[PDB]
Amino acid sequence: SEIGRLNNQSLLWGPYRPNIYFGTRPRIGKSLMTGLMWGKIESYTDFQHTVRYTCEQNEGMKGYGWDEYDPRRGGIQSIHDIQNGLDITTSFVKIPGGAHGGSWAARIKGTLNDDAPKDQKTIVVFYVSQEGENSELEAVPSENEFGYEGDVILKGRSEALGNYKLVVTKGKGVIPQSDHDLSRLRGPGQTVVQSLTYPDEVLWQAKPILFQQLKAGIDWLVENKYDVADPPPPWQVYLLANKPGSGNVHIVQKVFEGDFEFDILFSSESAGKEVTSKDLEREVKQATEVFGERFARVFDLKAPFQGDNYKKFGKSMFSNLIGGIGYFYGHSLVDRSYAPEYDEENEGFWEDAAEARARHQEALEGPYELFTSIPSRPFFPRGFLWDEGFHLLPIADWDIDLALEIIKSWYNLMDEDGWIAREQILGAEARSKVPKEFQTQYPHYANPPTLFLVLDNFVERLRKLDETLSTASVDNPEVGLEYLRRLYPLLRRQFDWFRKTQAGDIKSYDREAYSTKEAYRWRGRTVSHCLTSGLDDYPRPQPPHPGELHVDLMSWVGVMVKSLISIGSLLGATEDVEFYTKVLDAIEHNLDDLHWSEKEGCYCDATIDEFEEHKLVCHKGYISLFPFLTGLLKPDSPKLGKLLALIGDESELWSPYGLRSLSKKDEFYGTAENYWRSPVWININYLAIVQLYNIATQDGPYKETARDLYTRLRKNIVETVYRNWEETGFAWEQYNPETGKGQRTQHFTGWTSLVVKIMSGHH
Ligand SMILES: OC[C@@H]1[C@@H](O)[C@H](O)[C@@H](O)CN1CCCCCCNc1cc(-c2cccnn2)cc(C2CC2)c1
Repeated sequence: SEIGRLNNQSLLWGPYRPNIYFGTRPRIGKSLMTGLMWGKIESYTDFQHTVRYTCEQNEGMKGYGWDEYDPRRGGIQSIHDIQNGLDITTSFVKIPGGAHGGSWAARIKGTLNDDAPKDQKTIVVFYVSQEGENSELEAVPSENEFGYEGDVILKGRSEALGNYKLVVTKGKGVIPQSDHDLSRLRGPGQTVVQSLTYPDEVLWQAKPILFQQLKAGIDWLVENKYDVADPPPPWQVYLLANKPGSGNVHIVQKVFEGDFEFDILFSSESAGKEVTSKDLEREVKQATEVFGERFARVFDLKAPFQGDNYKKFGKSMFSNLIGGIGYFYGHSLVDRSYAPEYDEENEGFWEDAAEARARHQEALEGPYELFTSIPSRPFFPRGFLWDEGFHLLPIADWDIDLALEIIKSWYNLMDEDGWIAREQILGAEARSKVPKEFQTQYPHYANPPTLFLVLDNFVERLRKLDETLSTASVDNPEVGLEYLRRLYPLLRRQFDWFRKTQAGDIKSYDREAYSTKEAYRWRGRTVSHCLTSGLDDYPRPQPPHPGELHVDLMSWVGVMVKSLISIGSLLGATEDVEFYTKVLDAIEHNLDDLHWSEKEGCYCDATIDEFEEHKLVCHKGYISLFPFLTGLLKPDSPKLGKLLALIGDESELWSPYGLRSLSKKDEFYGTAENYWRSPVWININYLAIVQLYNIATQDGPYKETARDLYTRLRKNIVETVYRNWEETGFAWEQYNPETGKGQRTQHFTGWTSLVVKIMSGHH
């Protein structure tokens, strides 16, 4: 409880809006939020096209991301904007104190690059909103006639934050001056503030709100006879009339000519004295020092990646992953019809389920909150369930208490049945980035339970103030156990939910196997896809069939039982632990009985024939390796040995750039959208690397084969992601096994960041 409050207080504030370039919000649904906008202005019509706010990635943006980051302390982001001729730095720092989650400060620095006109005009906006019924926020008016010569102070209060002040400092840089007539009514040019109110639920719509203000300014020009015969300069046409006051929205606008910088200082009143700029500079310097010392300990890169080039790389991949952390809040779109069509018990079920979907019974429910890292700032900045399992593996190394918060956050979404939606789209802001057709979540749709892998890591660590807090759940064995005590029932709920909702059919067919009980089938497959497995278009039995069994799914259930054995034990859930043991033992047998192909030398999914018999359907690739990847096979297993041969075999899976998702010998290799049908994916390569190492560091017949494969695969995977990063500045979603090129999505940090841990080794 004491550790709990110290964690809460520690993690409350951050730049938890990874969907925008730079903004802040605390981990409270309805509260104070800030966000940055900037754009060059060269004409009367360009600013609407140049202005930056929500993250994107196109030819106008060289790249962006976190150089250093730690959600407890803060960090530094670099933004390389080609369109706007600007290299921007955003430094953010947290200053503990008081009773309301502390203070914070940020510095916004813009440096024109060599290509930009030295006299560029850049509009900068700091947009501040506050949601809540009994809360207040007011801009203190300036002394000067038409705007502010120096600092802008907002005073506010709420129940969550108590009293606070938020200051936007004068900053440094040339502020352009207009000789136009308009300057008699609008000033020659200066910082301005508009203070406004809108219904709370739209405050997130910062760009439209700003533009509506800009447009009203222009309408006033037109009305008041400022015209094309003699027009004010663009930057002055686009500078709002100063109108500070009280409201739930405050727009702070500046125009700078040339290079600029300014500070934002949030001062919690319950803390000591207020935050100054000199405080900002010191806390930033200190944060870097600490970041440096922790990285070197937690991620000590081993040969042959000990060099500085690899260090910078690891720092980038890590900082982007942990820097993705957001806080999301709002309603989600869910079909709670539980239409019987979703049971998928008939042949041709996909058409039935489509019919049900076409009823559109989904409705908004919640609100929910989620504190999570994310795969992709520009393209999908939101929680994905099996992704988060991988994200937290390096995060847990860094700060186990952080990882546990995020696990806890995820589990608090689970409904009464044991279901967590695979994709968390929370609130109208998150929804804006997502077509309607893809918002709806389905209570029968699972996703791999990869969060158990993180739990497994914590368990091993448990058995063997920002520095202290990071590791309080391991350094106090009782803290750890209580966490496990409270989560355990939800883990069990999820286990049972898998076995209720994703059950395969043994008893109803000509099917023999050691267990009558253990068989699984992912719900939600279409003719070409199986989105729930995580391996979108990996080839599965055709056509899809209520008789299908999926070897990956059963392996995940294996992962789950094993975790439950260890957690069950620690809590002395004797009766539970006996039941799990029997489940484990049956999965071990049934994987062989239902999924092993002796003819093919690997595991395979299964269906039933035109003639009602169990047929194996083998497509050599990631799926085929699943019992090995999930840690389920004995190190002396002949089956394992056969998979090692498949893994190392260049004509099948082994490319110079890592393991191919699908074999070059498979008929579906490089077909269709070719998503999981040949490319190299880091998440699955990471599981391979870890399992190879496990076998390499243990007595057995495959020790030396495993050592060789581990050595090379680690090399191949790290070097592929490193070369791509070096060339392009990006982590990529997947890598081309023929060319080694990164392809699909950039800014995928994202499980590609697992490469930090691969380099650091010592599993
Ligand atoms: O990592 C999560 C999952 C994993 O769980 C799965 O295992 C894995 O199979 C797929 N990934 C990703 C699945 C995300 C589906 C939604 C993406 N929609 C989207 C794509 C792009 C885009 C632009 C350019 C190039 N390509 N794409 C742009 C937008 C826009 C805001 C405008 C949205």
